[PDB]
Amino acid sequence: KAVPDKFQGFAVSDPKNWNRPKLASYERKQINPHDVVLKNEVCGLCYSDIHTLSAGWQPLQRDNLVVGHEIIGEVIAVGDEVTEFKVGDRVGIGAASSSCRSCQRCDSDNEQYCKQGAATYNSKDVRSNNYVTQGGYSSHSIADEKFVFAIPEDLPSSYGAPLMCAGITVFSPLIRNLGLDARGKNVGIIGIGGLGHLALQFANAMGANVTAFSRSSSKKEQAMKLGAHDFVATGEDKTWYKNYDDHFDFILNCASGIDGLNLSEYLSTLKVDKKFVSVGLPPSEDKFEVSPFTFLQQGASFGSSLLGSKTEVKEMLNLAAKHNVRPMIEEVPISEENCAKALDRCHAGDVRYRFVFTDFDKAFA
Amino acid sequence: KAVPDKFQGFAVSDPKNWNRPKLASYERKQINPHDVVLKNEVCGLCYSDIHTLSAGWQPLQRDNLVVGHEIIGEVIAVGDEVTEFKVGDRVGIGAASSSCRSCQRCDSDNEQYCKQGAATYNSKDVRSNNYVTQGGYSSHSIADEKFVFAIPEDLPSSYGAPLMCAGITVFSPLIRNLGLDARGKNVGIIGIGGLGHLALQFANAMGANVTAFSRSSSKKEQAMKLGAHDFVATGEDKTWYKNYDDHFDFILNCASGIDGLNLSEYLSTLKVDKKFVSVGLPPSEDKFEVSPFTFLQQGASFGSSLLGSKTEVKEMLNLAAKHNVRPMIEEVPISEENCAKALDRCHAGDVRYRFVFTDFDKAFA
Ligand SMILES: NC(=O)C1=CN([C@@H]2O[C@H](COP(=O)(O)OP(=O)(O)OC[C@H]3O[C@@H](n4cnc5c(N)ncnc54)[C@H](OP(=O)(O)O)[C@@H]3O)[C@@H](O)[C@H]2O)C=CC1
Ligand SMILES: [Mg+2]
Ligand SMILES: [Zn+2]
Ligand SMILES: [Zn+2]
Ligand SMILES: [Zn+2]
Repeated sequence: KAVPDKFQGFAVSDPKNWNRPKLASYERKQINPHDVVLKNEVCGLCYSDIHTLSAGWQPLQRDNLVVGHEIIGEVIAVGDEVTEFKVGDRVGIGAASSSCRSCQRCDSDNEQYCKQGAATYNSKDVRSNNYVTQGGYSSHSIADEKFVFAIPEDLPSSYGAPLMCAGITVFSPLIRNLGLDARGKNVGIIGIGGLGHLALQFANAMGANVTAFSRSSSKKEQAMKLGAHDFVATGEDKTWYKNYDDHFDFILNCASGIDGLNLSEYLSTLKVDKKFVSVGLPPSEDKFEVSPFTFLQQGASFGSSLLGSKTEVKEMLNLAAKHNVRPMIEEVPISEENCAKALDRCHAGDVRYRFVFTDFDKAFA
Repeated sequence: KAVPDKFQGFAVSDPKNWNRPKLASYERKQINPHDVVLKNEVCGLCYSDIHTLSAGWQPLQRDNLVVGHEIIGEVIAVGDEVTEFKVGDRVGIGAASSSCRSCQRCDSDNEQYCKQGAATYNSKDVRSNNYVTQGGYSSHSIADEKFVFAIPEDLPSSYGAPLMCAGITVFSPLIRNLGLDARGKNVGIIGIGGLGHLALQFANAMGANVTAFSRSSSKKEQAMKLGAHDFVATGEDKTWYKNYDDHFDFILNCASGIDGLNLSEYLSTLKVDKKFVSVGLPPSEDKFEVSPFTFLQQGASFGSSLLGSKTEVKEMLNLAAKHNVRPMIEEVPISEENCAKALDRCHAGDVRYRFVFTDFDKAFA
């Protein structure tokens, strides 16, 4: 009665039908002693959802897979061991949903890097009898309390939602590599989508000197408004990197692909011993290419970063409220039709800058 | 009259004869205000000498090329603006010999990364009328003051010479990534050869917990003698990484072939947000693919390091003195025959662990 045995969600079984999710009922994950159960209110559309649904990284790990991992909802139940939340709290869930609670990472604000971590969707939870996790395009969500985040009362759910993944995912590497105060440091942000448009704002808020990089200049005016001090359209200014020798303290890639992205040219603009970090994750088949030479010129490193920690989520929300960092969203009532539309438009790149699904009651009640 | 108009060296003009250098005379570089002129005493045999002589990655940039860049010698002359060295001083030269003196990198302990820098051999020196630089298999050497290092009296020349390249090449990434006091830190050193044998000793001297890696156990007893605290034979213990979860603060690849490395195994043993760095690899311009997924689970990074700074060299030498860090060398009177024998063996891996050419007074007029 409090929690139904089955949840409802918009689901896909075949990657050929990645853009045609359909209403499905499915057995819920067990509620473990540290678990929190939400009645979902909103969910953002992350390009990770599309990569997952299209099997561009790996095959779908279950039938009727429900994606979505920028979730805001209300607590309707908690396990007996939950200490951090109570029924009626409005909270958020991002891209990871549980960890082992018994490793050093779990106890030192690296729980998103737990070796036995379970993603919010498409992932086997070994703590829940190998339940393959179900996401947030759904009436309800379950996550371990370490992966459920308090939402400030003044942040409306729709704007709060993309911060649960896009936000924390770009905030984590910026604070880790630049410090909270990034004054004097130059930061490049590649790929001005969901993640990138938030990275511009967060980097600007930290005091950094921000260069926005995009394949074209169509997003220039908005990027400038979002906190970029500098804009480069790499498809138009083909030799841009020649003016940026020894310039960047850090480069953060937020692009969904490898299409217009010459990694060597980016590395050539880093200062000595600085990092290029890709939070962007193209399909598994697609890679960047780059010679030992250009690594050698700079002592530059290439790497990636995954999500962020709960400590970091709290810091990020504080900073966001402080400097008015908010995602630019387009709200869409959840439905088979609207999810199809929104997935297709997101794939087409037609969005400024994040779709957020809303009005869950009309769908699931 | 102080400096001879011509120097003598064992030189090659055809990469087909990479391993059979012949005595030859050549006009010296002009002596610039910050230049230092050495009468050479010893020169270590570095593997990059074989890379260069064989032209495997870059063609010979002059006729009668003289390689060798692990030089110890005695100052016979200085340009009018030198202040740090006086005639009679016993000094050393590594793999870079000059830099622009007018960029941030030169200004800030990164002169080895100067964009207009000149290698100790086979490099056009834009400051010296495009003279193609000549190395230390020779009677004399000329280098810029910032690339000439004072040798402490307690360091014999033959033992000091490999510190000028191998030593700094491995010490720089250690100090840059572990800090100079690396107590409590775990470091992995891959490839126990010319470079790795010094890397073990430096890492141990800095206070680190050192794991030595090689394909077989053949170098294990030696690695243990050189400062390794434990050893992994990756061809014998194929699942070794299972016992090193979340272990390493840094991993340094000491010229082990990246193709022959299973990078993913090493990366899976790093702590969060750490680096796998490679040194001593040929500066090939051939591309190779990189994927963010390779690094994602650890927030890891991959990159390179090139030589090191004079500041770092000074620290390295003090450390070597305090802790008795010293290469294991096989001394070889310089001659055509001995150069051939040593080049052949060094190419083979058949040296324990560095050849040092000696007795220059008998070879040279
Ligand atoms: N590391 C992590 O933990 C997380 C990673 N991600 C990943 O981050 C990436 C971005 O996600 P999100 O911001 O939602 O995606 P969006 O589609 O919202 O934005 C992606 C941006 O990439 C650029 N782009 C689009 N197609 C290509 C292509 N073929 N090649 C290169 N660039 C392209 C566009 O920027 P422009 O028009 O400026 O060129 C676009 O705005 C995805 O790969 C996603 O899987 C997401 C969440 C977390
Ligand atoms: Mg003077
Ligand atoms: Zn993801
Ligand atoms: Zn854990
Ligand atoms: Zn310079």
